[PDB]
Amino acid sequence: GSKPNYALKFTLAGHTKAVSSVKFSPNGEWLASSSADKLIKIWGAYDGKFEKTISGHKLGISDVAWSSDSNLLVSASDDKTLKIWDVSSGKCLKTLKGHSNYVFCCNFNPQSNLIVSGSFDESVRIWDVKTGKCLKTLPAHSDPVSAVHFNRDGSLIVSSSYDGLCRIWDTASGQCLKTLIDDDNPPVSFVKFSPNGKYILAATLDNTLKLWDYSKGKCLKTYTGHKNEKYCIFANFSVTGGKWIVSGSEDNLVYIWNLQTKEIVQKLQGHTDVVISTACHPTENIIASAALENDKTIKLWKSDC
Ligand SMILES: COC(=O)N(CCCCc1nc(CO)c[nH]1)Cc1ccccc1
Repeated sequence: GSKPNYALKFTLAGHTKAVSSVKFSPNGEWLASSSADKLIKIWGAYDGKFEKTISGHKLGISDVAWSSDSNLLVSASDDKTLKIWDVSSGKCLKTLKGHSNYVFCCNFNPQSNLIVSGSFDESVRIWDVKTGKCLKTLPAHSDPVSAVHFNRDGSLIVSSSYDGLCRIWDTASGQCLKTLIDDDNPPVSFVKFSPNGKYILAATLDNTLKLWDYSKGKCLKTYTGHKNEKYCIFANFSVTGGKWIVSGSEDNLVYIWNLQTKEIVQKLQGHTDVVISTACHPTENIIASAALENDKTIKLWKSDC
């Protein structure tokens, strides 16, 4: 109960370069993986069964995100585009063009009528899904944008940058609501809202995770013990069993913390390169983890708690 007991169930091989992200569909039936090999792969969430490859990007992919109804994906690519995909058909519906450098991060709003993107071009863009047109270009940061995420009602966007800032944006106007983290340094490598939209989980490249109260703009919790000085490693709120914080690490482990106590409650051993990305199953106590170039595999882990 008080600790999870995640154990390896499946290893998913198929990517020929570093995996860049993994995401479970909201309906829980699929895992989507993006890679430097320019491919998206779709896997059975429960049995890790390879479903299909989705291809079309001309260069490597840094991120993929699911629509709310689990019917679409958006990918962010070094080819300076995002692509919206129909998962069923595997077809590119739209190519989102406007970024002037690598597109690093992406997400749909809960309504799934918008996509938010972050680029090496230091901008955040908001896209209309239906038309594939850019609605707003936000001069968000003074260095590459590491993460973008909408809160639970779609009214807010949180961004992070190598400029060391975390900023929250009014979706409707694109105007800045507050700069949460305002330090020269270190680089903010990842941010996302908590499921209730009250808190922001932020990674910094000083081996630190911080849980911020958005309203008060104050740090509540710090999570340490893992290695993170180079890569934009995802972090998750695990909510299906015990309330954990989950992250990859440059020491090739998955770290699990107790959200409240900040104690490490498990380290998952198995990968042979940096764990860049972790995802938590929406219903079951299942973690997916993905590793860089030496490894190029995705691991599915299952816990009783
Ligand atoms: C600093 O850049 C990186 O973290 N990577 C890892 C892959 C992308 C991971 C990623 N996190 C996010 C956080 O929003 C989006 N995408 C790029 C990379 C790929 C392959 C080899 C070396 C570096």
